[PDB]
Amino acid sequence: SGQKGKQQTESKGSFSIQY
Repeated sequence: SGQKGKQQTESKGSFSIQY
């Protein structure tokens, strides 16, 4: 839950939740 990283449309971006 919370704010994730940069969720791209083309890719999933990176597995990291931003805090």
